[PDB]
Amino acid sequence: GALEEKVEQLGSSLDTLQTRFARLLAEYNATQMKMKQRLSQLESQV
Amino acid sequence: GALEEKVEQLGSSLDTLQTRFARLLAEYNATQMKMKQRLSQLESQV
Amino acid sequence: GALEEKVEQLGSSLDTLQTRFARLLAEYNATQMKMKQRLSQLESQV
Repeated sequence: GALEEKVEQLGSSLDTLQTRFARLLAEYNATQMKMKQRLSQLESQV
Repeated sequence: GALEEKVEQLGSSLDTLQTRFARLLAEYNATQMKMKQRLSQLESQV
Repeated sequence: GALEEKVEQLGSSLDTLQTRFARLLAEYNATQMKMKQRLSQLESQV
């Protein structure tokens, strides 16, 4: 019924969010490396 | 009833986190662009 | 029953994600401040 439906909805929503969070964490960690590299380079230059 | 309320609280906590995650994602993507541009302009200036 | 048990599993998963997200958001904000400052120092210096 209504409750079983909402629980199913919540299940699928949480699954989606888990995947999107995993993507963001990984990209954030990856881009952060290159950004720090570029800043460090410029600072050693000036 | 008890279960209905646990499911309510679960839905409301999940909604809050989805909204928070959506904002962080958009901000991350936005600041990545700005910062990369600011870096490019410094790299050329040096 | 199976419904109450799915609800309890979802609650545990969400709580874990909430904590992981709080960790990510906090470090994102902190590193953003620092990156901005570094950029602005570099721009000041040319």
